[PDB]
Amino acid sequence: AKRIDAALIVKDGRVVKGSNFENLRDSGDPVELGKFYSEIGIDELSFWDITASVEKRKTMLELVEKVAEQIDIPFTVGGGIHDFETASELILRGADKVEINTAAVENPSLITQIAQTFGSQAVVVYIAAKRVDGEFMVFTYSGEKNTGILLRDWVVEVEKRGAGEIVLGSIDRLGTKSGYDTEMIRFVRPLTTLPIIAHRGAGKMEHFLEAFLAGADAAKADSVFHFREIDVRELKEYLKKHGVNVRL
Repeated sequence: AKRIDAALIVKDGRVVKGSNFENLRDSGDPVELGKFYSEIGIDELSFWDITASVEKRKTMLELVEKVAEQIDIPFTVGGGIHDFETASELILRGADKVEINTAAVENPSLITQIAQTFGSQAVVVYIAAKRVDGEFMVFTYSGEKNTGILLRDWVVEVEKRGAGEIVLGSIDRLGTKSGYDTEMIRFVRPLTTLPIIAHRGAGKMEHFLEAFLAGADAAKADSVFHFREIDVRELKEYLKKHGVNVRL
């Protein structure tokens, strides 16, 4: 089964810019939004925390505790997870998976440490990549640092260190609603046996179809769902109609 993920960008315990589901008590409540999503056909949730501390560590730990109590589908936490101890805390508190990016590049052993303790399934490595002069290049630090590492090298190393899946984010699709980067998905597919999660570019139902054709095991989106540009049920019906094996 191909998987549909909703990403919720979270700040001080709030969904950043809320949602359009007026049927909910509190549309900026991420635990109520995530729960609603799990009931309408979202397969997995991501929470990305952008709390500019010093309340971050605690806001995140409270979020997952609260999410873990209410929601019956898999979830990931990310947003500033920089070391083993931070990952350990979040998982021991009820996160199923942790998402790491920059920390993973500056310490590929961190992947292995999380995987050796909690299982590979608990390690999501977000790979943010961009076209640089003919090459797919890996960028760190909210896409600000050109690491010099080739996408093809990093993917192999990510699997080799024991990551359970890869969120493949196209910096070239940041803020666009014109499609997922299917060329980047097709580039990576033969290189890894891990699940590939497409992120950045979604604007319409057809885009999801394209990403799965390209070899994505999952497709993640955010505001497109939160602002009701795409209905999750309509999406899954559309995908199923066209030969995609989604849990309806």
